[PDB]
Amino acid sequence: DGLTPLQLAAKMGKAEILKYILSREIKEKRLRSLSRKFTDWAYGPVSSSLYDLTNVDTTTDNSVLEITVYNTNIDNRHEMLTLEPLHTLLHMKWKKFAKHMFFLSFCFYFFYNITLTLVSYYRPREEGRMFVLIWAMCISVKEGIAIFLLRPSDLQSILSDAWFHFVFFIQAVLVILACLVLAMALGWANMLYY
Amino acid sequence: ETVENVSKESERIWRLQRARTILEFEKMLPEWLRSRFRMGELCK
Amino acid sequence: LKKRIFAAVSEGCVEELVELLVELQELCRRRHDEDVPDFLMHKLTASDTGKTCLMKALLNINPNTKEIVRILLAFAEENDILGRFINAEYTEEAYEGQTALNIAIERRQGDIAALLIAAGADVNAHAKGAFFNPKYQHEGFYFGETPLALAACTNQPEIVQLLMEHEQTDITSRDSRGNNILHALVTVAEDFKTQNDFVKRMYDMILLRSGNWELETTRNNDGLTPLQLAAKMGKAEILKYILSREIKEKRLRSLSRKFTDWAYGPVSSSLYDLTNVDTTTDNSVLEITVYNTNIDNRHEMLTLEPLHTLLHMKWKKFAKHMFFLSFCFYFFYNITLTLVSYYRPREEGRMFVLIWAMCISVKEGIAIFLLRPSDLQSILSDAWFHFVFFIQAVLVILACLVLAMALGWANMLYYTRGLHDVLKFLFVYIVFLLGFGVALASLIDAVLELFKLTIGLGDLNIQQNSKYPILFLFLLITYVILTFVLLLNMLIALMGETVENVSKESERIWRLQRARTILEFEKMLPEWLRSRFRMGELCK
Repeated sequence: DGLTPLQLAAKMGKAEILKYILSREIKEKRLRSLSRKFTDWAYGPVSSSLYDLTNVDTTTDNSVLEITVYNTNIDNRHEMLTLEPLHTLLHMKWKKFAKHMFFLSFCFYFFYNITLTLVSYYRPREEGRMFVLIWAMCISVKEGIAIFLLRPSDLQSILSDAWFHFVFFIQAVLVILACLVLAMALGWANMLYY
Repeated sequence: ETVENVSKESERIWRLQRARTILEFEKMLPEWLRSRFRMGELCK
Repeated sequence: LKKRIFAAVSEGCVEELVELLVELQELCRRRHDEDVPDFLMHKLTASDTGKTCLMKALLNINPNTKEIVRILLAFAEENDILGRFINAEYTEEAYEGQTALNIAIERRQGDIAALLIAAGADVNAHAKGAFFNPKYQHEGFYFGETPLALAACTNQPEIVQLLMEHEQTDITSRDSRGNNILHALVTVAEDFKTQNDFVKRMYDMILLRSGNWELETTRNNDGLTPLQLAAKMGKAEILKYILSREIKEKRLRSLSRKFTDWAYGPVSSSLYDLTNVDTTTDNSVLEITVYNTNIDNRHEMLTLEPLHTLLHMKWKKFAKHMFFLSFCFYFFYNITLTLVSYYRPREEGRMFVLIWAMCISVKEGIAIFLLRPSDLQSILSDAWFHFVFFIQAVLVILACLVLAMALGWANMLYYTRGLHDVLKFLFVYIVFLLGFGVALASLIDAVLELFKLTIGLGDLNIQQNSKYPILFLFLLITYVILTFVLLLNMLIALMGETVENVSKESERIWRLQRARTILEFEKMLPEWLRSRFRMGELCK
């Protein structure tokens, strides 16, 4: 299952070698064509480290992109698996990607998601809602099959869990299927987003 | 022992939990979208 | 030859450099259809970048490169090209004119810098580029060329002293965006994290060689005076030395602020002459500390920065002069009028009170333009009166229930001048109450009155409106679940770390918050009102 050393060591959450595998500042000559850290940018008080990395990072074969996200093991990784901050590991992508996509995922859209759920709940027959369920079913479709990654069964300790999985998986089926289950799905998802 | 858990419940766990969920956003785009070519970033 | 020299210089090879010299000698011997001081066939770069001669040894610092750089200059010395090579400057938006100055600045190469000016002191020239005329701080700093300042900017007075010892130094030239060498160290102020006295010695050493006050002669950009420029960014370390400057001995000390010649004795009367400027015309310390607007980890953690004349002088008298009567001699009517105005129903000194209220709305309404603020910034220093009174004047002149909210919000603020942790907490309950309420309370005007977690009304099952039998019975179990986390929510926050914040919430913050607001009183009077001529006050 991807016997590359970058992922194979990260598959089991091997912390000690993970720190050396990424932050590899090889020096001197006749070598250092390998490794990831290689600083030749004049240094100075203004440091511009050239963590060349190379290998593969967040493309095609899984190396560090989702291996840390979906280690699924105990994975007492770097910094007690606190996203393993090692140069390019967390200080690179999260310094920019957090404010690029994830920032608008829960903020630019959930304001309608929360309002629609309240509006949908506050819709009695007295005896953008359609667009909201478009992404909701997509997440149900996406994470519904994303469980097949590795061999997980349910919530595992407090390392990393996907609470959206259970609430939205029953959400889409029950709404299309009285129909009091729309409320429990609404609240359980509502707390998770916050 | 309520004081010990609360002071050590979010801590580093929130940083990994949020980053991993955000890291899944890279799986919803094709190879055309390319950012941060290489070499990492700069420091102090 | 040039490629051979570049390869030898880039790799630090010494013998290969001599081989390139022989090739260069042959080309010069042959008829080149030019003179000796020709273009040299672009020996360093063909109008591409810099890194000329010994500049390669700078970025390739090696034990062999020290002798090679000297040898290259030595060969260039007896070649009638030393001046041209020393004066070589780049022509790129990134590198332009740095020459051996910035090369010897980013790397602590004292001997290379020393021998650079010896062959030619062309490093004294300016520097412009991406890191020589930089921008938002991600590629360089504000050295403004000035190799004497660059060594000082590199926390190297020893190299800085040697350069300043030479003549022709542009110590009187601000250069670049415009700030002199004394103004330069403010850009390299830093904190005590990595330098406790490294930046202090440079400012003292330069002033020591600064015979006159010309060192503190700058008013470029936004008041480039060193008293305000250093205080603009809240540079604590230099702020303590800038004010409490007890210069002694002779042939000096005409500058500085502290100068005690009042017989001393057990009854101290310190003559903190200050001079310069203090609370008049140009902003020096009057409102700079009050409106730093930055993080400004200033003196005493920016606790109004008590440094002799800084706080012990004005606040010892001005607090009881004007601010004492501002909130006491008038607010007794302000509070009474607001209650009276609120207690004025149509049943279907008030005019004078709004005179100052609109004035504050007019005053602080435009006072926001000072620096570049947007809203409340952390807990350093805020103007709560701004929002409450700005809407107060407009809404009252514009039903009219907004007069009450303005009354209460201002009323609390005045007593405050005589909660961030809870602010996060109250949002959590409010967010959760909306979610939990929408889950079942709205599922089965508002009905959020059930949030009386402390006491109040009980449960009485769930019967408020449309109590027909529905699946809300199962939601009551979830209601217990919601109740369970609400109990844990307050328990975790209230009992978690409440003791630490309260013991360190007012502390020094009240001293700076009150003094800054009082310090604004000096801006409401003309130059006729003059107090505390100079010299500070006396001591024990």
